[PDB]
Amino acid sequence: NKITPNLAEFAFSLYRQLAHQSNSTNIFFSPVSIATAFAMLSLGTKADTHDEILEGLNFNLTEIPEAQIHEGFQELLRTLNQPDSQLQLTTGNGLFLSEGLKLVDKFLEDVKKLYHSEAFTVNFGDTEEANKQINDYVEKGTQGKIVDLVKELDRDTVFALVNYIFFKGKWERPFEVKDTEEEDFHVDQVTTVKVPMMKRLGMFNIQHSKKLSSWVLLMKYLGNATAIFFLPDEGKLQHLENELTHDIITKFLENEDRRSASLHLPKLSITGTYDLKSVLGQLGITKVFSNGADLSGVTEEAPLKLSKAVHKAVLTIDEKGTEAAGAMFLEAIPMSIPPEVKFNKPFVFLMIEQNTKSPLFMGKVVNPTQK
Ligand SMILES: C[Si](C)(C)CCCS(=O)(=O)O
Repeated sequence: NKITPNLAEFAFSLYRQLAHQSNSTNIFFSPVSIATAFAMLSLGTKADTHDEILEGLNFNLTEIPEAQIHEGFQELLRTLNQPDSQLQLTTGNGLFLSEGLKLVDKFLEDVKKLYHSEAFTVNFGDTEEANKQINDYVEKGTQGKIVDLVKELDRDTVFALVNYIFFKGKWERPFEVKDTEEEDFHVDQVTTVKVPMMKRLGMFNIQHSKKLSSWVLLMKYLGNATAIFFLPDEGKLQHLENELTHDIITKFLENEDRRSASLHLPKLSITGTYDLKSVLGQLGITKVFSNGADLSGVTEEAPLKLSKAVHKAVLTIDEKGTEAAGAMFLEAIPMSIPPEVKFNKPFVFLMIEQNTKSPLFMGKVVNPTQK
């Protein structure tokens, strides 16, 4: 897991930027899917264009050889696409290139073989039809969960990147639907809204952190992933966001102790849609989106730049995530008063791949029913 510390720093860099833009919008994105897509794209770039991308993903190119970077991403893709996988993770990356371009076979080989991604040729001379084919690809890739992703292409587009990911996990220890009820969610210190709130009494991997001034809950999904929820103390949301570090997360993941608690956790259906040209440009990735881009690994003779780049991530959290009966189990609950831990005010969360400890998702809920 040589690249996991880098992915974690990329997740935090990207989160802190998005959190700076607006503090009153839900956030949800996939550090892994974005980083994988641009590590892949770098295989078609050279010199400064190439270095900017990998440096913008938090790789210090004076310290880590590039071979270890791509080997880390490929080993990560190997775990996320295992056939027998209950994790049910739907992600894709689509490269849409002008059909008039003479493409380098090596790049198309690396895209398909090394990164198991998709590259298409489109007539960008028909802007509306190209837009439709881009949206149809995403819509088909998500069986209709993500529709009308790209809303506008500029006439001069010759190369577009769409990165999508949809996740609805199945809890190893699920909630009972009968126990879900409408509860208050404190959007601020004097204001509440009603939201569907799951609840369960059980033995949870839960603790209060003095360092983070937050409750920290870890819940495992069927498959190879764990959700980490951070509930900041009154007035500590910003402190929480500032103090998160990869080392702090690792310590939580290594703790397996469980304690009784009465957990209240909102059902969630949230999405995040980001213009990666804008967002990654704030992290230093600019030349690949500019006329000066060195994409000679993609096409040798003609100029090229990445004109459009979008990420959309969709999250569903509910009681079971499936209609099938799960494996039954019994937890031994002591008779002492369980703490009441209610995720009923803004909180942060992170989903981690158990094998690599990579950050599959990161987000913030400011209002579950915001839209
Ligand atoms: C939490 Si409240 C009802 C004062 C703002 C809701 C606006 S929106 O999310 O519907 O855009």
